[PDB]
Amino acid sequence: TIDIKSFLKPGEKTYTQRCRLFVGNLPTDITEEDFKRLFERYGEPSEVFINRDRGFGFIRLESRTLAEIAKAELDGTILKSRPLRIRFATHGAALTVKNLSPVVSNELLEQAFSQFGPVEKAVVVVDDRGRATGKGFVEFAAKPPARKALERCGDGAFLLTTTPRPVIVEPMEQFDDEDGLPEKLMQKTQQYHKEREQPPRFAQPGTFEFEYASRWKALDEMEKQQREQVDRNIREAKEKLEAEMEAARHEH
Amino acid sequence: TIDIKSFLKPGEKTYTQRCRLFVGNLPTDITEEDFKRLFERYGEPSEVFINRDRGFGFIRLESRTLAEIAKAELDGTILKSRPLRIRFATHGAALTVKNLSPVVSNELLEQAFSQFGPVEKAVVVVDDRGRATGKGFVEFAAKPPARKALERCGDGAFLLTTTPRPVIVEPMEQFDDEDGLPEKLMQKTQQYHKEREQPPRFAQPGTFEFEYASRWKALDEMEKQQREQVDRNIREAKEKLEAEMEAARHEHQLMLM
Repeated sequence: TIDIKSFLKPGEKTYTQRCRLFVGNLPTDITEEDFKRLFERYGEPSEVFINRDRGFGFIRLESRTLAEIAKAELDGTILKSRPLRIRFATHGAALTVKNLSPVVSNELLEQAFSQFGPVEKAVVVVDDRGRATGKGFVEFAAKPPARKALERCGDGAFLLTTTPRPVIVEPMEQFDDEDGLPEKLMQKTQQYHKEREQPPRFAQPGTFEFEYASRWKALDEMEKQQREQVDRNIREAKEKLEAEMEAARHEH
Repeated sequence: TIDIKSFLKPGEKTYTQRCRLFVGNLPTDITEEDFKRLFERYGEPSEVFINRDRGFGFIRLESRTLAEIAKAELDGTILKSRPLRIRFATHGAALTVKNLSPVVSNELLEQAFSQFGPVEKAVVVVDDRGRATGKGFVEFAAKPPARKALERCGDGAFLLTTTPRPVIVEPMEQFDDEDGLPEKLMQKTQQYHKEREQPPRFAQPGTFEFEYASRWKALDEMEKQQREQVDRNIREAKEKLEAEMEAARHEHQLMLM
């Protein structure tokens, strides 16, 4: 048994879109007041929406952790004989930013993206040593500023620094690193059954499997070599352009 | 104010490396009992390590959520006039797995990797549609089983399915999507200052800035074209290998009498 208050993370803004909890399998008689009542224990709600005919509703909570608690506690709970379906409503307004200068901080990224509309969170992604990857993410309070940000940065050249290095803005690709692929959600097809016939094993040298797997390892090596060759060519091209343009900087 | 118990997520293993906290700036007089005492409120710890001379230690809590709570509550707390530094311990035994068949589940990936040693968690990564990406991760309880898995899968061909599609095992690249790049950790060099001179803005068509930024957009387009050319080379090579291996399957089978 334990008590806490304010499960907010340092630097986490309140009532973010990450705290948007979709609610499914609600009774048809559901009122907006009864819907709010269900989540009473998770503090003051926000962005309450209910589709009475469809039996689903959008709610939002103070922090990501309260939304995870509400989901953990309430998912499967029985309301008017039906088990509730509780999940998160996927961040439409999320963006992945690339081609960031190493001097761009979380603060500068937020400052820049705020030109498009209100920013919930902006993060410059760092590696294990704590050095900038050149990638970051920007989450807006609403979808119209994120679309504005996406469209304007795609057509025009958005610069964060003095050097005209344009920022690459793409929608954030949503991936689940928690639930993944459970056996219960996986269909037991005749292909599943044929592929799982042979257990996990090391391919034995000399065998047909080993020969095929050696060829696949060699193909993976060629892919790695070619991809590294592309990374190298991109660097040679950037070094030969910035050596021409800094000279051409004296044309007009 | 709110009450809960067992902040464990569905299918989350207890006391994993994801529950491990690094604790720094501890008093030199710190005893192992006093260290445990500090975290009393977060339930029973499994794993307690303290380096008294260096003023740091490790503690492992039951769930990821309890470790987040302990960190949120205790980071910066004053002990014998010094503020405590509490951070998640970087996972020392996490691996990224690639070239997974679409029929590989979290359970099969765990089952497979457990051959190398105890697995804390194994996840088959899925997209927004809930379809397999072909990528996954495996976190071991300790570094020796992770190294064994890395070495053995690199030299040999580890297969998870009937079809001899080998699994690609690499150390998991550690990236922080929470703290990122704070201004306080960023050095205020001449270059930082020179780069921050001009504010964020749209490059105006016709200008020198726009011409340079258009050339950078064209370089990003060359990267896309080259990477698509690699994808094409790989499809052609895979088609070639498959034909050759159907012929080699017949050869292998016909050798046996």
